[PDB]
Amino acid sequence: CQDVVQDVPNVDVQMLELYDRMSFKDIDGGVWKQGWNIKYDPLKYNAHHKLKVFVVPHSHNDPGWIQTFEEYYQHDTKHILSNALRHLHDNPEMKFIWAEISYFARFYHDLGENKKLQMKSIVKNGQLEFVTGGWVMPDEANSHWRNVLLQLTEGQTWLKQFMNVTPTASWAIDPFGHSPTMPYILQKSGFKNMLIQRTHYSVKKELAQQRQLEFLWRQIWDNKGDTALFTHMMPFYSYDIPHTCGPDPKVCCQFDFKRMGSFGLSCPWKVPPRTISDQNVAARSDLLVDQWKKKAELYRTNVLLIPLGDNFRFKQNTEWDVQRVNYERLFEHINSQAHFNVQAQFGTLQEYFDAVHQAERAGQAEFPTLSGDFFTYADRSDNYWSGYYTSRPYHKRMDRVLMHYVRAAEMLSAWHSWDGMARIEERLEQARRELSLFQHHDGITGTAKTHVVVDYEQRMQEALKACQMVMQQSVYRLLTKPSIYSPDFSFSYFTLDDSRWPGSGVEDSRTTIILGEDILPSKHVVMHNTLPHWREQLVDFYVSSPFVSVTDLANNPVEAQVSPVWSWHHDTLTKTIHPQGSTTKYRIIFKARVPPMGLATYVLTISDSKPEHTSYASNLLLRKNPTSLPLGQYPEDVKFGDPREISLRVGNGPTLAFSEQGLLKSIQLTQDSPHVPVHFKFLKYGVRSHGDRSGAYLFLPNGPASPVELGQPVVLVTKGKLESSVSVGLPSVVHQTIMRGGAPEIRNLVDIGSLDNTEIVMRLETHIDSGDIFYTDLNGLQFIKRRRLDKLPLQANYYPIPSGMFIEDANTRLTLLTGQPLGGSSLASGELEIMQDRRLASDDERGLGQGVLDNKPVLHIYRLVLEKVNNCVRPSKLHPAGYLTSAAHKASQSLLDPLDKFIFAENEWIGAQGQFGGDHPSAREDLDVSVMRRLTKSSAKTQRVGYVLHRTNLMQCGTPEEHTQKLDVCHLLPNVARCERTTLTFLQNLEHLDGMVAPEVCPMETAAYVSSHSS
Ligand SMILES: *[C@@H]1O[C@@H](CO)[C@@H](O)[C@H](O)[C@H]1NC(C)=O
Ligand SMILES: OC[C@H]1O[C@H](O)[C@@H](O)[C@@H](O)[C@@H]1O
Ligand SMILES: [Zn+2]
Repeated sequence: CQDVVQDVPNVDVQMLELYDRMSFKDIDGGVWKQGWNIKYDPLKYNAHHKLKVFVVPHSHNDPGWIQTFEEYYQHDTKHILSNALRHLHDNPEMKFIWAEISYFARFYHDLGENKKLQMKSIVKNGQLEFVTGGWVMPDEANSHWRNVLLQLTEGQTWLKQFMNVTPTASWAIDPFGHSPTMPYILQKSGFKNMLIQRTHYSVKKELAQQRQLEFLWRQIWDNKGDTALFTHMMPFYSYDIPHTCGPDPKVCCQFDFKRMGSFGLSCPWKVPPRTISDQNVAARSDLLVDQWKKKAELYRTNVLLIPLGDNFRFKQNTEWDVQRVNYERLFEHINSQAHFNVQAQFGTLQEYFDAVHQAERAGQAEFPTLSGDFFTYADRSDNYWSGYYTSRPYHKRMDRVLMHYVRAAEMLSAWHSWDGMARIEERLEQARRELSLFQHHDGITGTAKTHVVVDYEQRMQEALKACQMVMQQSVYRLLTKPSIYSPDFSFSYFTLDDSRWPGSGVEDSRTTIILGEDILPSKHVVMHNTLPHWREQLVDFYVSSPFVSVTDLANNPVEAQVSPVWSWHHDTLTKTIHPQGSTTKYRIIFKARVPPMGLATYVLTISDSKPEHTSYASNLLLRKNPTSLPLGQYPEDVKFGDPREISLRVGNGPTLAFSEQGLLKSIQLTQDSPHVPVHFKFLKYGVRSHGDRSGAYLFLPNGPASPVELGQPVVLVTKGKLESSVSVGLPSVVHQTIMRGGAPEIRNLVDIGSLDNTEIVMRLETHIDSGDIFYTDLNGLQFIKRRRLDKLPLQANYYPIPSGMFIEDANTRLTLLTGQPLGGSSLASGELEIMQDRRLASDDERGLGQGVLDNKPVLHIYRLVLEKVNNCVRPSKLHPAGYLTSAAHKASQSLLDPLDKFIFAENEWIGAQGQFGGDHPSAREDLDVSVMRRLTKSSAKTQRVGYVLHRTNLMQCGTPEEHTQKLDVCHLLPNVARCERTTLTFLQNLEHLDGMVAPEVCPMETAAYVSSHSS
């Protein structure tokens, strides 16, 4: 294994380093507004050294944006693909590249058999070429790496089966900034080349000047370079035709032949395209070749890429003809005029890359190495695209919930082969596709139109239901005596119980377990643990009585705590936000202990009076002017008091102090230790009253945030043996700090209401001496060092927080982990902040044509980890990466992959078993089984099960490692006949494994394995 901590990679371009040196001045560069007047030596190309030009036709198709997926498919995309089929069929020299497999599968599935055969033939012969081949072209900021892999696999699996092809070149022209998570996954999935477009205009200018637009992109911790993927960054402002032939869009627009009038398009530079004829071809070629040669100066080989397309292009018949015919006239003249020393043709992306590497292999060019990311994107001036890190946060949170449900459903059902009647494969495919779709750069980003957002939500809700069905059928099968097991595959044996989605105050969706001495004395519940190690976690259920005790299936008592069910109401009468307690239901909380990748059964039993092993939380309502809060049968009376500072300690854990406003003030790690100042504060950003307005994409604050005026909020304190909390009703936020004896859990019920042109931020203020340094993660995969740059505006210092962020000094670290992607920063030494929601009245001129006014209540969840780090082995000052501690990593897992909870849905579960997976290896804490998926249907003689194994890297801080078992995924299922290492998509075998044993992977590495079994 490479050491990912101690060796700083030597790269030609390191993006943090580059950022620190670059000036970012937005000067008018001339016709190339953000560059300079490119000059070239006309003698550079000659008879023995021509410029080879590849014109690559394309059509950018959004799986939802202004219209829904189905709306665009009917109105645009089906016609684009129908016309691509006809035109490439009829014109053997024409070429086309296709990215979005969601649309292609939809199209192909509907084709008659004759047309399917024509399609396969134009793919086989190289005319139509798939680039990337993911279900979508995903967002790279907010997306979890697990979902990037999911959508990639979904599209490429379809492509393999039906098209007999696996793309090795990637095309990402529209995501708003770019992540190194992409080459990480792609290089581990057989890719050899990738292309990106949306990077900061200053970065384009800088890399162009050094001819560093093509580079070997390696991971920030990769000293050796085996992660490297050849990357082509496009140089200009857009992927559109005007910004792809060369530096001058006034000229380039004249070679978009769709802009002459009849298609209702034109050139904003006031010079139209003209039909090419024998009388203008020479002057037209003069102009075009001059653009090409200027573009070529920015790169190192004699092979030039010329994208030809735009959004939903190549729709009409006549469009194909007008582009093709005019370009071919230009090619015939240009190629036959020796003095140009050019050979131009239509090409695909792979053709371009193949030729580039041929040039490379002939000693013609050597490429620079690079590490780092390409956030935060600005396309012009101070217009930084940090708004979409937060936009539509409800759906961002939903993404993470569905992420886990898909994993849990695939894992739980993978243990068995299923009859076709069970419709397991069907339900899983549906869920994978809907989650995959949401990865689109207008999905999770929250940059789609309101009705499109609703469509994504509906699609995700159906996916959730599908996952629930598969999960509960799987639990019933895994925990029932086989000779008793009697499935009705449409029946609900268990209902899922999710405490945090949609969340208390968002939706009353949770069922109460209804017990009574005259109705039902007891209820079986089951916990699932998708993680490959033994796990304890507190779990809660609603019950119709506070007199309930908990046992395991050996009938051993389990210590439990009962608390009231509190809901917060903005009372329009009193104008306060205050809690009401249920008089008919209660929360029972207990510690579940569940095997690695396994299940554990418990029983909740009613009694007449207080059970021996159940305790009751005290409650304290802090408020001037209190009124009574009756709690039905709850055995302990609510106390009242004037607002005051409070202090709480659960277990042996930290002691937390709170202000009289109910907000964290300090954390004391142990009995003796200092009360370390850690203050939560809620603030608000506004919008500019003139100049550019914030929208779904852009964050353009009118200065630093101002404190939310809190008034005298109502604070509710609940104190229990197992769990305590402080909740406070703030304007727009019910803020909750929960304690269970380790790092606190934070929950925000965020309802921005009708507060227009407001962004709500949650800030942490400490005295940690972090200076201008902070760390944020990329796609839940890695943590990257950020440096606050005061030479950049506030919105430029905002970064994606897809899963976590931290600050540290020599001695102390504060880490905030999230259960949802949001935007955030550290705008001053000792601070962390993260945006909660934003409501914007105006459009920000990127095509959406609307503000963001469709906010809905969302339960944000976090863990807050204060640690001493003076004993930790950290990377040197010059290393671009950071690493979590064991505790911070476990905290992230608790948010993203909690125990799943199942309530048995009938009165009696006949043949119930107590446990599943007690013999599963409990693997080292840094290792995860990210994916377990059965890859064959029941009729396959040889069964195959695919596993994705990921190892993170945790800091060595002097905690001795616990004894753990080697995890060999190929022996998790019986009767193994083969173990293969594969690409991460499972589509290519890379290594036949001796002894049928799957090795564990190295820190920061990800491997895939497929075990084969005799049926
Ligand atoms: C898939 O493509 C090829 C491998 O590159 C052929 O070897 C193989 O026959 C093909 N499968 C077909 C054409 O059905
Ligand atoms: O301007 C932002 C915008 O870029 C492109 O035009 C699109 O195709 C969209 O997906 C995206 O939202
Ligand atoms: Zn797009």
